[PDB]
Amino acid sequence: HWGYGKHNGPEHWHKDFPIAKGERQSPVDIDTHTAKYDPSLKPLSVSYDQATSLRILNNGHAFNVEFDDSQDKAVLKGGPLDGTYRLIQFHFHWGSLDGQGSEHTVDKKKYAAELHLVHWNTKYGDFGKAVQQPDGLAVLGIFLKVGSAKPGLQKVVDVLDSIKTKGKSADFTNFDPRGLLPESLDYWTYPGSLTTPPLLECVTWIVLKEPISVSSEQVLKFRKLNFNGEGEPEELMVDNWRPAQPLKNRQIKASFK
Ligand SMILES: [Zn+2]
Repeated sequence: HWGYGKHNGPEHWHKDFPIAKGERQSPVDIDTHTAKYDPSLKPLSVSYDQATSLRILNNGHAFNVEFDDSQDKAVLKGGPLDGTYRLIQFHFHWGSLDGQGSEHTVDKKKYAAELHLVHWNTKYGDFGKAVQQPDGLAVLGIFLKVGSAKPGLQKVVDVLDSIKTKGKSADFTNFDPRGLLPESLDYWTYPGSLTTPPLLECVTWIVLKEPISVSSEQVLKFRKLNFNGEGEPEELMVDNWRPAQPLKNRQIKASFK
């Protein structure tokens, strides 16, 4: 099945998921000089005060921190978005080395990692229906660079030993995703896709300009996870990123001058 190896990685996905070569695939390179300021975008509204985290799961390609999405508790609105989008999970993509790991790039620069906060449009009732719509999802993407530790990440890092291998989960209640956000909500936005199979073209991407800093020790713990299940040959979960895809007939808009 699909993965991030030589024989099953991004360059192979199109065989099972032909939409991999589609018109609105993600990630993309953000060419900061060609993005255009769009004065009519609104400020984003990230309303995470009532968020209810439930669980953390190693799904074999990343780890997901899952939320209760059965009410409007942690929602994204505004910006480019019409309506209300509920947080369902967040996860990261990261590298084997500090010089790669992000999915989006900025003027071809790769960050050490990228956080994706995944939200679905409440007008479609559930996640599974939302991913079949062109405006079904809103993903907030946040770059990670290595430097100072991110205090609000530490609780995530410290549970990773309990979910080392594929299929393991752990209770993960009372985690506050506000502690993963940078100071500024300045962003770029464009229409795109899921970055993992099935690669559905259902996402309004909102990529923050300001990275967060995490420590070497924090990213090193990400790199101790495994792609494999327990009792299978160990393969470190690193380099779980899809590279930049062609922009095609899209324009990236900026919320800021
Ligand atoms: Zn992702």
